[PDB]
This record gives sequence, C-alpha cells and structure tokens, in this order.
Amino acid sequence: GELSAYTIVVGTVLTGFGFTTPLGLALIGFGTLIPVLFPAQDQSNTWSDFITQTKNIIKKEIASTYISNANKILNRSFNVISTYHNHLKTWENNPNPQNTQDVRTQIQLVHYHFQNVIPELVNSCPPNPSDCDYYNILVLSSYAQAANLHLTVLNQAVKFEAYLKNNTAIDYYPVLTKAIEDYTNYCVTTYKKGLNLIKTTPDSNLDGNINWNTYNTYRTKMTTAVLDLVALFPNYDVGKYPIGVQSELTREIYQVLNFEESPYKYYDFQYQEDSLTRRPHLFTWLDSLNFYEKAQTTPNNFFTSHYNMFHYTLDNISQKSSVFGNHNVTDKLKSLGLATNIYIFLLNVISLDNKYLNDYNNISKMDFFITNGTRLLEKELTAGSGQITYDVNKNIFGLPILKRREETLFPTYDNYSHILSFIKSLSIPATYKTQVYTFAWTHSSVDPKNTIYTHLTTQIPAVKANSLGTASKVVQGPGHTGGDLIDFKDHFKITCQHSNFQQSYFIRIRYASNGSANTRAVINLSIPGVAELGMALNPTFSGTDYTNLKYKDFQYLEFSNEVKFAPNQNISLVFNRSDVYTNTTVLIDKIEFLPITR
Repeated sequence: GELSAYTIVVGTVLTGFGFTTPLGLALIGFGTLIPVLFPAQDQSNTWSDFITQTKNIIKKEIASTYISNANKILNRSFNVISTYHNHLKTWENNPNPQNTQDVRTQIQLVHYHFQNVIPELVNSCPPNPSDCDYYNILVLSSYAQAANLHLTVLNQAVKFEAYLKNNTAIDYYPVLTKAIEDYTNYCVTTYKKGLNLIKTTPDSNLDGNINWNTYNTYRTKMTTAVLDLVALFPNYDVGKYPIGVQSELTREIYQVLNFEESPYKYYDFQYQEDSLTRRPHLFTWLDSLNFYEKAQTTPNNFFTSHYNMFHYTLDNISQKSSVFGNHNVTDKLKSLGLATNIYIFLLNVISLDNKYLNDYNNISKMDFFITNGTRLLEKELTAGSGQITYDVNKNIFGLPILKRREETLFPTYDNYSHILSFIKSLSIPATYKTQVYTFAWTHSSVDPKNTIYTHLTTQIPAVKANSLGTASKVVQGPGHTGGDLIDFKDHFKITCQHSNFQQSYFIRIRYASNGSANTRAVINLSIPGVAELGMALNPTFSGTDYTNLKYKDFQYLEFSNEVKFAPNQNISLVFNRSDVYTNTTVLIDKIEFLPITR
C-alpha cells in the first residue's frame, strides 16, 4: 500500500541484529525508529494512519473516538523512549562514571511504560465482544510497533547488565523471553482473527461472496507490518543469539490486477486462492518473464499468455512455470531475462480496460524498474507495437522503500524492500476474455548465495535449499517464522557459499517435532569434504496441527562435532532422516551457523 514505515521499521531491525553491544539496538535502531514512528513527536498521527488504513481494507466500522484514543495512548512512548534514548547516548561517548551510568533506573521506566500502555491499548475496546476483536485487529499494527520497542529495551537491558558483570542489578532475561513468546503468540493470534473475520464476512458488493482480494490485501499489509516484525523477535533472545544474527524473510506476498472488472470474484474463495498464489515451495529466484503477443501487427495487441522461468537457490537448473493465459499457437514470444543480482523492484503495467464487460483486459505493455546493485536499469516488454487504441488501465506494483529516504513511487535501485518473484494468472479462455493477475514479491533481505558469515550467527531458512526428497514437502509457516518450513521425511539439500575467510562453526537447527521420547527422529548431516554430523531430535509439541504451532513449539538443537570452511568454499548441506518413526513429524525451520573463533 502507501505507508513506508512498515517496511522501514522491519528493515532497521534486520540491520540492527548485526552486532552485540552494551547499548543494544537502542542507541542506533532508535535513532531511526523514533523519527519514523514519531515525526511530530507525541502529537503524531502514525497510529491513526495505521488504524485507518487497516479499517479501510476491512471496511467495518467503529466510533473514531476509539482510533484517536489509541493514537493518544501509544504516542506516550515518544517521551518515555526519548528520555531513555538520551541517557543511553549520554552513557556512551560521554564520560563513564556511575551516575549517568545509572541507566538501570531509566530502563525501569521504559519497562513500566510498556507493561501498562499495551494492556491499556487492548483493553480500551468497545463493550460488545466481537466488536472488541475487530478493534484489536484494527490496532494490531500499532500494537506491533509498541511490543517491538518494548522487546528492544529489554534485549538492551539484558546486554547492558551482562556487560557490567565484567571489569538494583535487575535481571530481565526471564522477562525478555516471556515477552518474545507472548508478543509472538498474540500478534499471530490476532492476525488470524482478522484473516478469519474477512473470510467469514459476506461482501455486499460481491452479492454475498467472501472477498478474496480483501483477504489478500489484509495479508500483504499485515505481513509487512506485523508478521515480518514478529519473525525477527527471536533474535532479541540474548540467550540464543549472543553475538548478533543475520536473518532473512522468505515469505511471498501478492498484489493483484483486474480483480474488480473480472468475474472470478464471484467464484469460491479457495478456488481463487489456489489459482492466484503459490503453494508452499522452496525459495525461488525469477530468471525471466515470457509473454506471448499476437501475430497481428495492427494496433491494440496484447499479451495472450505467459510463463515464468526460475531456479532454486544456487541451482544451475532453470525451472519453467505453467503457461497462464490463452496461448495461441501462432503468437510471438517477448522475453525479459535477468542475471544474478539483477532484480525487478518496481514495474508499470498497461492493460486493456474492458469497462466491466466480457472483453479482454490483458497486459499489453510493461515497464520494469530493475536493479543491478550500482544503478537503475529500465527495461520494456511490449505486445507488438506500443500502438494502443482501446482504453487502457495503468497500475504500479512493488513495495515501499526499505530505508529512510534520500537521493514511479518510492523504491530505487539502492533502496527497495521487495523484488518480483513470480506472476500467476487466473483465466478460463473457454468462457471469458478477462484475466486476473497477481505479482509475487519476496523480501529483498534474502540471499542468492546463502552466504555463511564468520563474525556472527548466520540464520539460513530451510526453504533456501535447492533439493527436496520425494517423501518430504514444504508446509505453510505458522505465521511467526517469516516463511514456510520443510516437512523433513527423507532428505533435502541446501547449498551455501562461505565468506572470504576461514572459520570453524557448530551448525544448529531450529525445528518443531511431535512424537515421543521413544520415537525420536534422527537427522544426519553430510557435508562432503568437511564433516559428518548426526543427532536425535526431541518432541516439542503434540497433535498434528502444524499450521498453528506456537512459539514455544519450536526449539533449538546443535550438532556436536564442528566444521571448518575455507574462504569462498562452496558447501553442500545434505540432510537425511534415518529413523523409522514415520509418524513422528519434524518441521525444519532454520539452519544456523555459530562461529567458534572470534
């Protein structure tokens, strides 16, 4: 949508987990968060915008007094964060005595401000039960920013104190943890209450049908606002990540074209979902876009059909997608290729405007805004000759900037949060001339080289693999892992490229698993030319509903033997399951590398 804080706040946190210091992600991360979340101090309209925008997509109503109240309440954090931020800044470069060193008192206030303002926020809802559920999902995005700030000072407090044990001393680690757990589970819960609200509310405009586009919009906006932020919360666990962490978000989000002027909005919800989005898969990179045009030469040509060319991370085989659309046999192929480190971060599309009639509303022209890392490259893809008579529609797709601006909408080659990853299409030629498209977008924090760093913990999602056994499958993530997970049944291999240095590590796994102590799954890791690790996994949850696994359901296990990689060494990570307990489900989330030698 139109609101860059979502993508910027998320961008700062990813960048923030880069190191590990006595002032944590506060002194610096705050230098960005405060200005982004409070541009007009304690009298901003950030929360209103967040709430109004959410309410504009769900299109349900409540007295605006609830919105301004929420905005009035969360705008208190400004002063409580500003003072804390100063004493901290006042604690570093400024002398290091013991008075301005008494930051421990300031931390106490920020922790007190958040124990009260968040429950206040949630409990200041309309009387009516369900009307209260709607108010809280409508405030969820603001809730998130609050909880994150909260988690940041606690993560900082923990670091701050552990630093003072070297050459009231409160211990916030048990609390930091519970906060990571509660906030995660609440956001996800609330996020689904909204998803279920939409999927449950007939749309008068659609004559009663559930509105899929509304469902999809809410998902795209909330993923970039809440889920993306919630997926990084585990990094705040100073226990788990002592020296810093490099993580990424692998989930896809979609923007759609021709929804309103096409009939498909009257079909079943799940039907549209099935044909407009992609089933859980291993992360893919877009090699090229292939659109067929009509053989004609006369004006008003358009793209008849299309297909995508893509590949798994570090895989030298380029897979091809289905040919969406109505591919004639005498049409011309207009292709747009893409090399490694060359992405589409913004595009312009010109499609035919059927005027709500059973007439073609296809894409006839596209302007891609590509990035190669050093400059902006504009490429074009046109059906026949740009010449167009019929009325046309002009739409822009892509996501907001990833960093605070500096030097057609927002993204630049050196400042973009998402890259194009796929283009699906729903069309039944045998009956209609209309076609609805969706543009898939993945987070630009994902690495094409699966690099393993040496100066901090590297987090490599299991879906960044390029080989998946037949017994295994990729299942939908629960909502807080930042993406999907692998249902490890047999084997799967992820390929990594080491940094230009030498290092020893311990590879650690973040997984989920039911089963019992007598039916533990066993995992063997074969790193050709390097090591042979193996270990038994423990039960972590019970039941078979993996879709709604809780935060506590995922745990961490580490292999005993260590590995050493040479500079720029290409690594093969072959995972095998040898146990017989076929009924013991194991969900692989993240593969972690812990540097041993500083």
